[PDB]
Amino acid sequence: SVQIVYKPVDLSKVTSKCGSLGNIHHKPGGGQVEVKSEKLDFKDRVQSKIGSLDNITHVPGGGNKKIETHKLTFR
Amino acid sequence: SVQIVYKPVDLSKVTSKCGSLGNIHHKPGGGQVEVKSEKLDFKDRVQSKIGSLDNITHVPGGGNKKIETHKLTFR
Amino acid sequence: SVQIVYKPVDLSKVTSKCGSLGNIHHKPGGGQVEVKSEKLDFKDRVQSKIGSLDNITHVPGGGNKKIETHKLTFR
Amino acid sequence: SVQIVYKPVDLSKVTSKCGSLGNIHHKPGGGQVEVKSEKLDFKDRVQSKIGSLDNITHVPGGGNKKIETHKLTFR
Amino acid sequence: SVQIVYKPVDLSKVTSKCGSLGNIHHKPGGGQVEVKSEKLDFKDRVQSKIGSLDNITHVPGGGNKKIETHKLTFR
Amino acid sequence: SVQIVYKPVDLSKVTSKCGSLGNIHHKPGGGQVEVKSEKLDFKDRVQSKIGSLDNITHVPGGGNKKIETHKLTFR
Ligand SMILES: Nc1c(F)ccc2cnc(-n3ccc4ccncc43)cc12
Ligand SMILES: Nc1c(F)ccc2cnc(-n3ccc4ccncc43)cc12
Ligand SMILES: Nc1c(F)ccc2cnc(-n3ccc4ccncc43)cc12
Ligand SMILES: Nc1c(F)ccc2cnc(-n3ccc4ccncc43)cc12
Ligand SMILES: Nc1c(F)ccc2cnc(-n3ccc4ccncc43)cc12
Ligand SMILES: Nc1c(F)ccc2cnc(-n3ccc4ccncc43)cc12
Repeated sequence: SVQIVYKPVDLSKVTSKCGSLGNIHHKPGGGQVEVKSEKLDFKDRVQSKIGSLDNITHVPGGGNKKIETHKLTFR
Repeated sequence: SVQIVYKPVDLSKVTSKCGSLGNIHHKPGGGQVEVKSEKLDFKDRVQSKIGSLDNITHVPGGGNKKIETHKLTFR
Repeated sequence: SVQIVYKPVDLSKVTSKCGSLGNIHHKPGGGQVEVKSEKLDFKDRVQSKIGSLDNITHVPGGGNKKIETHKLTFR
Repeated sequence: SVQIVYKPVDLSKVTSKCGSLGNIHHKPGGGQVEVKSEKLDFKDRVQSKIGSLDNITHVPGGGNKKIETHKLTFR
Repeated sequence: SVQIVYKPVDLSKVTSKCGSLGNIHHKPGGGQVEVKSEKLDFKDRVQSKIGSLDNITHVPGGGNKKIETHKLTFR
Repeated sequence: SVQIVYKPVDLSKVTSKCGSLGNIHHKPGGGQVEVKSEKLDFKDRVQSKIGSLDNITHVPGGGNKKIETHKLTFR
């Protein structure tokens, strides 16, 4: 006989407080990018960037993350 | 005989407070990008960027994330 | 005999408060992009960008995310 | 009695030969300029440029110059 | 009694030959410029540039110069 | 008695020959400039540049110069 009981209990807090958030300046001075390739072959589950001059300002008021995997395998 | 009981309990909080959010300046000075290729072959589940000059200002008032995966496999 | 009971309980909060959100300036100074290719072959589930000069201002008042996957497989 | 005999002689050549002139690429990636002032006071014979993002391609087939000043002053 | 005789003789050559002129690439990656002032006072014979991001391609087939002054002063 | 005889003689050559001129690449990677001032006072015969991010490609097929001052003063 097999009995499997899977009862995780989660009471977690992920939390932040900020009084104020601001006066943020992102002022990048350009630039130059060159890429040479011949053949690209991309297959299962690829994340790729080639030849980029990207500027990102990311200012979340919270920006909190919780990541949670439950896996049960029986054979 | 097999009994499998799967009862995860989740009371999670992902939370934030901000009193004010602002005064954000994103002012990029241009730039230059060149890419050369001959052949691109992309198959299953490819995320790709080639030859980009992208500017992003992302300012969510919260921007909080919960990611929660439940997998039960019986063979 | 097999009994499988799958009863996840979820009371999750994903939440945010912002008193004010604003005074955001996105002012990009142009730029230049060149891409050369000969052949593009894209098959299942491809997300692709080629030769881009994109400006994005994304300011959600919340922008909170919950992603929740339940998979039960019986073979 | 005073005699002034001002007789300059000039058989100068300013000259060029070019067999072919070309394949010229001027390809600038943008940029960003900011100038702050409160007061400008410009008087006689002022040449001024303030806050400029200027692109010039100048390709004369000759572009040769002769500058020649003659000045006789008597008091 | 005074005699002034002023007879410069000029047979000068300023000269060039080029068989071909070309394949010139001017390709600048942007940039960022900021200038702060309060008061500018410019008087006689001022040549001025303030806050500039200038790109120049100058390709004269000759571009030869002769500059020449002939001053006679009698008091 | 005064006799002043001014007879300069000039037979000179300034000269160049080039078989071919080319394959020139000027490719600058941007950059950043900040200047702070309060008062500028400019008077007779001033040549000035303040806060610049300038790119110059200068390719004369000749580019030869002759500068020539003749001056005579009498009292
Ligand atoms: N999620 C993505 C794709 F689907 C494809 C290409 C990517 C390239 N880059 C990032 N990336 C994230 C954070 C970071 C920081 C610095 N550089 C790069 C970064 C994420 C990608
Ligand atoms: N979600 C996406 C696609 F479907 C295809 C291409 C992508 C390229 N890039 C990102 N990416 C995310 C964050 C980050 C940060 C820096 N660079 C790159 C980034 C995401 C992509
Ligand atoms: N969802 C998409 C498509 F269906 C196809 C192409 C894409 C390229 N890019 C992004 N992307 C997202 C975030 C980010 C950040 C930076 N660069 C790139 C990004 C998303 C894409
Ligand atoms: N002739 C002019 C005016 F009447 C007033 C302003 C000027 C500003 N600049 C130039 N100038 C010439 C060549 C060069 C090269 C680089 N930067 C600047 C230049 C000339 C002007
Ligand atoms: N002729 C002019 C004006 F009437 C007023 C401003 C000027 C600023 N600059 C130049 N200039 C010439 C050659 C060079 C090279 C580099 N930087 C600057 C230059 C010339 C000017
Ligand atoms: N002719 C000019 C003006 F009337 C006013 C400003 C100037 C600033 N700069 C130059 N200049 C020439 C050659 C060089 C090389 C490097 N830097 C600077 C240069 C020339 C000017």
